[PDB]
Amino acid sequence: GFDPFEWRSFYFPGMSREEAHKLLGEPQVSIGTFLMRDSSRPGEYSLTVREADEGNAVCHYLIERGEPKEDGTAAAGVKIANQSFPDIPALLNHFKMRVLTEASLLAAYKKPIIEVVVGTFKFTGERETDLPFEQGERLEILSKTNQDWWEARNALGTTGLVPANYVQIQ
Repeated sequence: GFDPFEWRSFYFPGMSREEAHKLLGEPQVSIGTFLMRDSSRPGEYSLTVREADEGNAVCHYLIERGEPKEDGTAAAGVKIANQSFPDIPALLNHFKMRVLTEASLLAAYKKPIIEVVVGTFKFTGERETDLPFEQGERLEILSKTNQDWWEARNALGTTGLVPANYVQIQ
């Protein structure tokens, strides 16, 4: 289960092919899990999908944006395969029931959690990549980026850097 209009949630700005291939290759990830990210073709997006456990395990799809209709009445269409779709919701829904190479879109990728912390001090942040949080607030750590700063996710799903020392591991 996934909602093809929350697609903006399964999009990971900044993640490379290789990153996604590594995240989706992990062995506890199930068939039909997928995410979206910047394609390495300038300007485009790609879909990365865990499609089998033996043989080729992860597939990558280029999604090509059309030009919008001059009219000014457009919304550029999106293309994957030879299959065109007036947008992304529709594209993503089509592949719930049809196969990509060996599988079908089933659940959106979430990074798994390696710590539950509760924050011991309000953090307001200094960089746009930081995650602000209140003293007492519960957060899921997903990655220990360096010694003093870790990647965290909050109840609403937003991610960024918190200071290790402003949080208390459970």
